[PDB]
Amino acid sequence: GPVPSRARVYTDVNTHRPREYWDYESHVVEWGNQDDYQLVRKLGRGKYSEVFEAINITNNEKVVVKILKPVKKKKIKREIKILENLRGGPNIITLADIVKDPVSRTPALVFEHVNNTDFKQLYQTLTDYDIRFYMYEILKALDYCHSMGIMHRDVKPHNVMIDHEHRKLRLIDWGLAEFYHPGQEYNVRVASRYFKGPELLVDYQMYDYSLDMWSLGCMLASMIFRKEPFFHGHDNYDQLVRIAKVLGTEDLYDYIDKYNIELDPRFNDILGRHSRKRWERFVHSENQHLVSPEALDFLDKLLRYDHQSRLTAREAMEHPYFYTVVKD
Ligand SMILES: Cc1cc(O)c2c(c1)C(=O)c1cc(O)cc(O)c1C2=O
Repeated sequence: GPVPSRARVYTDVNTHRPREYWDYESHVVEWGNQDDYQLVRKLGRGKYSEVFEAINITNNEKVVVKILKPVKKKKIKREIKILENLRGGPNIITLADIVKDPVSRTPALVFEHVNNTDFKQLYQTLTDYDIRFYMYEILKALDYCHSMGIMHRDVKPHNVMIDHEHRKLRLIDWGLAEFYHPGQEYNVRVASRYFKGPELLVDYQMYDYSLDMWSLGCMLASMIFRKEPFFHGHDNYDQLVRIAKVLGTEDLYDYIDKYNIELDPRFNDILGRHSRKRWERFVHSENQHLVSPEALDFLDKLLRYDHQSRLTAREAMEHPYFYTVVKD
């Protein structure tokens, strides 16, 4: 059966912690007062929640209220415990309160207000500098959560809220996030298609923080090449094909061979044989101002099949691509 894997960083951060930290099932929700929040405008609805702009009438402050759909008790407390564990971390959305919505009969999570513009709204028109700036901002969030024993598992532009006026970013929607426990098998049905890492797509369950670094790489590629999304699969199978047309099939074989796993036989008729491409082939007159050798080397080091060989968040922050970004 499959060869086991472990994160190369923050491997044992949870094993050491008190039960209370990661055992979200035992978490006791502290409830605030639902009457403090008045919904103003519905902003979105997803599989797991409806999202509102609201106002907190105890301070007159705008907030964002997320009213959870019924799903699995356990998922609610997981997201809650994660948010409280991460609260105050860099670029992590701040859970301000948790109230019981009297209509839905479910928890409503109250977040700090963020401008109603996701990253996908502007990330195809940022300058080279701004891409590097915002990527470093994302990396701060991801190294923070990974250092706290947590993988986001749904990194994508919709989950990065950007207030470009204020050059401020928050990583949101922690409802798929999970505690990393060495040796634990996880559900591969996480992340959105275009951002799923190869480990998800080959059903390798013993994955870790590095899943998020694949997702980040897909964001990077789509920004610097101005191609949204960068790996544009029609489904989860073609999604792997799309990656193999860039990263080549021999390295895909080397990856699954290293972990002693087998592709779905469904790939026999669709995968073909593909050489690894040089990143230069995605450069053209319209995106060349966004591409530099550093950008390409950084991207190359994120988009690796072998989740063990991807830059970690902290390594990525060390990369020369960020030398041009002014650090606070
Ligand atoms: C259209 C839209 C606008 C938003 O401001 C948010 C969201 C969606 C959203 O899904 C969201 C999820 C979350 O877990 C925290 C948030 O602050 C949010 C949001 O803030």
